[PDB]
Amino acid sequence: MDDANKIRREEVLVSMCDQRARMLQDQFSVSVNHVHALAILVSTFHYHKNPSAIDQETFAEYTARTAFERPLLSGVAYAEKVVNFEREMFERQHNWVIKTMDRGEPSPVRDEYAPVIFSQDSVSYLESLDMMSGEEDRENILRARETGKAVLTSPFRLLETHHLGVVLTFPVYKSSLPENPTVEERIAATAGYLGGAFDVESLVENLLGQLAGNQAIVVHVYDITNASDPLVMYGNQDEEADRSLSHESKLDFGDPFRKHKMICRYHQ
Amino acid sequence: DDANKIRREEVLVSMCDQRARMLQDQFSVSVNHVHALAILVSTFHYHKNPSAIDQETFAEYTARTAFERPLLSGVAYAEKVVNFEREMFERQHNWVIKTMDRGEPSPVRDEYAPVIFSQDSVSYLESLDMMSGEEDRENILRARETGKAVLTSPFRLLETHHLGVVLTFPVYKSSLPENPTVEERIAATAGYLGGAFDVESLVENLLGQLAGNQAIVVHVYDITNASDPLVMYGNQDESLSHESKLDFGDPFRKHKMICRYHQ
Ligand SMILES: C[C@@H](CO)CCNc1ncnc2nc[nH]c12
Ligand SMILES: C[C@@H](CO)CCNc1ncnc2nc[nH]c12
Repeated sequence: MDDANKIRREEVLVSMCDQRARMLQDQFSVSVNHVHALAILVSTFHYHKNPSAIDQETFAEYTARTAFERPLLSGVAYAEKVVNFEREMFERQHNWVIKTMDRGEPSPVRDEYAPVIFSQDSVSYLESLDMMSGEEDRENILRARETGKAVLTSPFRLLETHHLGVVLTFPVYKSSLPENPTVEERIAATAGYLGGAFDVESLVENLLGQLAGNQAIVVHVYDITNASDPLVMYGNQDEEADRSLSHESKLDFGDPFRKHKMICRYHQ
Repeated sequence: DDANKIRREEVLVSMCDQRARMLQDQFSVSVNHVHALAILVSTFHYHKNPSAIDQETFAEYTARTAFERPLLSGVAYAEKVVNFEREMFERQHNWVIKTMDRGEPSPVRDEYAPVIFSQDSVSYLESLDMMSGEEDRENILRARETGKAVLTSPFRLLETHHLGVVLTFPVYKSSLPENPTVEERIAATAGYLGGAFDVESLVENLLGQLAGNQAIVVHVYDITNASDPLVMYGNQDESLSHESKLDFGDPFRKHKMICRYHQ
């Protein structure tokens, strides 16, 4: 009840929330950095090396053995850019058809596609799926290749698991990319897309659930890219929580196109 | 005195702790990225047959990922070569295994750790037997016997003579058993992936540009032997200090940061 004890109660909330935000941000940053390395791996060992050192078996092995490097990711995969003019050739070479993500059916005719050719076994169900056949993934692919940098989706329910998460995508370019490229040049030089699923629902719960004092606190994370349309990224927004006091902790997941925040309250 | 003294202490603690965290974190990021490179050499050079990694490819990949390893001046891969294999090895590589101190052809040794892949920043390592330097040799043995990353004491690095510490990870053959004994680890050793933490230059770059640097004296000590602390960073000087914690990830070594005001 005490007013002095209430001041310390807020102090503890601030400290607990800020620490959890720092942990989330750092672990995401670590994962993004190692995804960047994998993009460079595909460029160096698949494209530049004659012949390629990377087949599906090799990609699976290397990503499984390095899974610890990418803590908030459920899996990574590499999608190759395929223009329609090339599709029949691509399918014949690979001995499979490009499929849609919603039903795993043969893709209808599209101007281009992003079929997954390499996958971590944890996301093996992505193999042959056109990652341009989901809207979140399509928008990410385009912004990745146009900006040259890592990009994040809005929160959505991921394939197979239906877990609420976000996808991270990095562009991979051909050696023909000019120095100081225009966006038009980036697009022309695009080889493909190295992506990873941040399974927020499962893996952030796992992270937070092991911390001392977790039962005392309610943690929510929001995508606030659009001020007037905040989107839940993590948490049950409306569970029994202490309505009188909250704290907002800063989060920066590294994509200037997106904005995020964490909000913590006590249970009772 | 006196309220101002309290504030002065609180500033020192904050300054020192922040510098310590920054250094530990950058070290940790580098170690993790070096572990990934050890895994890459294993996957591409040993698990694939024929090998699908070479000097050109290693140099390209390490150059492009240099940003991932902030306190490291360079990385290289040294392969385990036992004496009976030396003739075949030298014929395959078209060069002789050389000593670190003079670059002379190595006298006969039971085994050697010649650098076969190198980042171009440490190109001078190529063909050098990393067992011909005592700090590197001890590191190599402990890396292979423990199965984990290891650090040297502070010592002066090749070429630059900068004071630094070497990080080594073991790379094993697929014949390594599960829950191996140390004898099994040695027998299954393929090589050693290492790099030099150039403390003198790169930690100075990290800490020296920070606001308030002119007001404090910062040291980092290797305190593995409490009775013989060894300077890793700072001057050779021997009231109000503060000790900030550091953990660079090798249980065999211990370190600490000490900060003091000038006056
Ligand atoms: C391979 C890359 C290409 O940028 C996207 C990964 N995208 C995804 N990865 C895993 N699960 C998903 N569920 C929906 N999208 C997903
Ligand atoms: C390739 C690895 C094998 O453990 C050692 C790196 N060791 C070193 N790397 C760079 N400079 C050095 N100066 C002295 N030793 C050095």
